[PDB]
Amino acid sequence: IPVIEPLFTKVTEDIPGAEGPVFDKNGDFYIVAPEVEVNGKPAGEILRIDLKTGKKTVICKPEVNGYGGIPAGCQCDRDANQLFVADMRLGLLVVQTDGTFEEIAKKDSEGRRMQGCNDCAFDYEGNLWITAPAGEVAPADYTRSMQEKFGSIYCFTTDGQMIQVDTAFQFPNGIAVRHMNDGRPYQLIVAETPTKKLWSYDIKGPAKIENKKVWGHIPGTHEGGADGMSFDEDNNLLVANWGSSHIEVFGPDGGQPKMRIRCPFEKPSNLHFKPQTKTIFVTEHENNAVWKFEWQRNGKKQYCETLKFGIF
Ligand SMILES: [Ca+2]
Repeated sequence: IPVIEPLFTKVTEDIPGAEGPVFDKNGDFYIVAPEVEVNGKPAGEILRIDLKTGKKTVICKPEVNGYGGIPAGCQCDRDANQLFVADMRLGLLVVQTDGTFEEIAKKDSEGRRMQGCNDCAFDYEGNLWITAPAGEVAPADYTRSMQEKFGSIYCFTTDGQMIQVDTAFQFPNGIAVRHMNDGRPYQLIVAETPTKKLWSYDIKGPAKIENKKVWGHIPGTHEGGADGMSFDEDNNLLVANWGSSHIEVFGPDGGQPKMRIRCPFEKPSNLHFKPQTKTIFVTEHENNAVWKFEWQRNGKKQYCETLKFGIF
């Protein structure tokens, strides 16, 4: 597999478990720090980063009834400039730019306790596909599916239903939606970290997935595996392979990577493009830091960049 070695430029530093890089509708940049702890208990944070200086501001340090969050993944909404945050203790949060937030679900659409979440992806229809590798949300004792198969997948729909759509993953992690050229969502990709697999499903409709398949194979036998993922504008899927020192690049058909990107650190965790550029922001857990590098082409547009009242 061909490997490329682009220049990585430092963006910011000292962010425990740096994760969830995201741009909002105004171009501001945010990161989550899931692994910040106070007195050994979760006290994770959502940060805004000034791209010009690298300075960090904590906008939200979410807690519900004294249970601190482990915010781990983020996407920006389209119709309002607000962040949807996957939290390993609190489930799914919606966080405003002013730092206020709401916890969306204690239970799912069937009344089962919600599980703690790690990453999420909006499709262009506005449905939010979410990985849930933790066990039950606070106040339940914290557990996660690194060793046993109890991780789940949800779809939080436009009509506000939190629907469990699959179960029994060993640490479902990154997630992404593939769209037809006309914008129709049609494939969901889910990383399963320790098994070194990417799984696919056909998206038949909102919260309707079928044809579960082992879509992609992640190199290496290190502890870790696929963490976050992002599509480029040609539907290549770039996947942080935590523990391998590389980001893998899969072509549209999956299988084995067609290219790797060597990083100057062992533990890439997540990645996100700056809108309308080739610049990918990458979080990593060797140094607990954020970097950027130039890819070969622009990113796939996220839902927040599309227009509700568009014509074309
Ligand atoms: Ca993750």
